[PDB]
Order: sequence, then C-alpha cells, then structure tokens
Amino acid sequence: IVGGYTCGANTVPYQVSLNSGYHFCGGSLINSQWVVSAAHCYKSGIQVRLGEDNINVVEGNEQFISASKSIVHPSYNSNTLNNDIMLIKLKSAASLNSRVASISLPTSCASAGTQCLISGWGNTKSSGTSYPDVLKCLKAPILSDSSCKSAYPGQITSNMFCAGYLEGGKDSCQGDSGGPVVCSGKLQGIVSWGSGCAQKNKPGVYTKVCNYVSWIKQTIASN
Ligand SMILES: N=C(N)c1ccc(Br)cc1
Ligand SMILES: [Ca+2]
Repeated sequence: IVGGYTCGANTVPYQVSLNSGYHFCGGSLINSQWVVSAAHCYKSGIQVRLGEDNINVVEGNEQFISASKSIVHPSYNSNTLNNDIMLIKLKSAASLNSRVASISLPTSCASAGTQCLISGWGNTKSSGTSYPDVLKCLKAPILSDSSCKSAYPGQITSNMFCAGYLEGGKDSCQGDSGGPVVCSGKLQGIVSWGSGCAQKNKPGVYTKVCNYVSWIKQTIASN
C-alpha cells in the first residue's frame, strides 16, 4: 500500500497473509474454512495466516492453517487477468473471534464513487521498494468505468473495476495482491493489477467480486 496508513492491529480481522516460506499475497476470510484471493496468487505449499498484524513477529493472536486445496477460477486468463479470483480451503476451520472474522460476500455490485477500504502488507513505495511488517490500509473511491477504460484502453473487462486516485500517490502495490477491497462492509474487490503503483493516471484495477458470488457459493457447497 503506497500512501496509506497503519491500520491498527487486528482492525481488519478478515485480512489474511498467504505464506510459502515468506508472505507473498493477501486474501480475505469469507467463512471459517475458506479464503478468497487472486488467481495470480496461485502456487503450491500455501499456509494461511490469520489474526496477523506484524507478519514477522508472533504477537499471540495468529492462527496458522495450511491450505488443503486451491481452486483457480476456470476462466482465469493470466495474460489479460480476466477472472482473477481463486478460492483456498483451509485444512481445519479457523476459530472465529474478534481478531479473526469473516467478511460477507456482496449481494450487489458497488457504485462508482463509493469509498472502499483496501489493505495489505505490500510495497509502500511508488519508486523502489520498502515492505512494511504491519498491516497498511488505504481509503480509495471506486472510479467511473469511463475513467478506468481511459486509463487502460483495451484492457478493462466487465469483471474489473478501478479504484484509487488518478493524480497518483495512493494505491495498492506488489505484495497486496489478492487482498480485500471492502465497500459498505462487504468484499467488493480483490487486489489484481495496475501499471506500476501510485502512478499518475494509472489507478489500481480490482477483480469485481459481485460477478463471482454464484461461483463462490456453488464451489464452497461442493468442496
Ligand atoms: N494497484 C496497483 N497499482 C497494483 C497492485 C498490485 C500489483 Br501486483 C500491481 C499493481
Ligand atoms: Ca504476527
């Protein structure tokens, strides 16, 4: 997160860190057994880390649970990033509490102009790299479809939306991949892509979760 703020420990209790020896992506806990992340975060050997604030220190509220299965969306296209969503099943159910809590899926698609909360442990610099160890947060509005397509002509599908600031300076970034965009208390987006981070006229692009609720619900019901 570039240009954001330190959230405060466990104030984003649905935020997870995906660890394969190191933190490599975020995700969102949607019930005690399932995490939503980006398809571009797929790899083997995933451990889901819940209740995290500082990802380099065991502070006492964490739960570390190996993934038993990952399910990348059948239509994910890694060239265009269309359908950039994946489900991760936990080997055992998380113990839900005030610091580890699920986030609801949307029932409708959020509107342009809605202020959302984006969070993660990604790079905090728009040039160079610095990785924070505590969770960072960013308030960002959903941008109009017209502005999004003007920023990325020929690249925005109906399964994507832009959020952030066209003037730059505030954005998600590498390492935030797969983490939540929460609007009106529900999971509306997944950190997906963007040209650089926090660059002028290059806002963040996010998977449009409201288009995947049927697939999520049916997949969870059978796995
Ligand atoms: N929002 C962005 N600018 C962005 C986020 C994650 C990755 Br990976 C690349 C770009
Ligand atoms: Ca920790």
